[PDB]
Amino acid sequence: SAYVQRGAIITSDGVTLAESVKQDDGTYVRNYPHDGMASHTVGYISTQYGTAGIESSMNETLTRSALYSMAGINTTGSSVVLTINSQMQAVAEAALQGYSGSIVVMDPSTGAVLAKASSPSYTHAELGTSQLVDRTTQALYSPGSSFKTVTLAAGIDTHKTTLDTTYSAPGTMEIGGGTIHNYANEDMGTIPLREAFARSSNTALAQLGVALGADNLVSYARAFGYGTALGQDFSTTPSLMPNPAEMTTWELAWASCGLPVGEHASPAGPQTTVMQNAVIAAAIANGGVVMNPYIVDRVLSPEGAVVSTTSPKSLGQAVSADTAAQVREAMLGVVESGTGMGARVPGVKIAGKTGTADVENGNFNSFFIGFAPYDHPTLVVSVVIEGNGENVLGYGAQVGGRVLAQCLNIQAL
Repeated sequence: SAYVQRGAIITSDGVTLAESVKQDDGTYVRNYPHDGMASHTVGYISTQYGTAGIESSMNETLTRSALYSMAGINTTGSSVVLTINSQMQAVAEAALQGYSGSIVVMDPSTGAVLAKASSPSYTHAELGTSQLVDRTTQALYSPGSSFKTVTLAAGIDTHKTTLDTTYSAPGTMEIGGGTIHNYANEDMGTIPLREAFARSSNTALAQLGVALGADNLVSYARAFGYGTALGQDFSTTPSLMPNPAEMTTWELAWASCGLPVGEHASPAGPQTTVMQNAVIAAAIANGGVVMNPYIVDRVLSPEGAVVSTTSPKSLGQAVSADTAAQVREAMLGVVESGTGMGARVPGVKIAGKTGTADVENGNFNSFFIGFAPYDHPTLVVSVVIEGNGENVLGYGAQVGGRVLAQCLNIQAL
């Protein structure tokens, strides 16, 4: 079983990330060129460290029986070609230098994952002696205000509000017996929803969440993927919402701003992955149709023939096409005139939603989900930049825009 060659793992643009090399001993050593590129996605099988990535999820595939001397002769492993593009991957990894967190770039029409990066990373060379967490798919975060994309989508789709409906947006407001507050306790007066969303007012969006109710908020979150182990061919931990029946009015108000404050048997929520955030942006960019993301394009036989091809698959329609257009327009506002201006790229219309989530000890995380170009989107990005001690306000947006622009150009060629 070690005299049988393992198939390769290869990017869509033909860059080999994992090979098996025959010894004169007879056995095969696993080799990792460009060691350190997409480590978490490529993965490993380690007694000490466990199993991860494609090496495990596609183990079966990458794989006279009484004669060990003949094991090499018949079997050889079929290879795996990923949807990952090595140049978009490099872009994402460079944008994370110096930060913990993660980036996903995806095609919104199919769910294909074009880049997937987590930091800190590791090399396979180091395994042979935090970094091991895959922060794209296997870490949960409070999404903070990036989850307002779901609140807004739900509000519009149930026909409880429109972008031009006005809301009071005071610095502080009592809801369900607790206080909600805007950033800096900024009183914004009465403003249209599109502006409350662009400026990320908690007090406005909280009122929308309360107007929706717990059943609707959870229901729409689930229709975007919450509760589902996203990925046709990779493992993602599901994003979580509470049991609506257990939620309070104050809890609902904060949940609808992306802050899990609940105390009950079921999980507090929302708690999201970065991958789930990309799936939401994708669904909005793709007329409301949610795609199940996937990272394997196809399988090749040892001789080079296509054994199989992944088909894109939908997880359903989370909001109508009309609703998605309204959400996309609101997202454009975020970047043109609101909290997302740091994601602007001269020459291209970029849309999205930011967030900032305070996690303990003065740590905060900066989020961005977005897509480009605005009119016929072909890319989506999801980012988290972890602050831990450092203030990283707006960093998700700056990283998001930067990644989208460079990836658009690679797309161009």
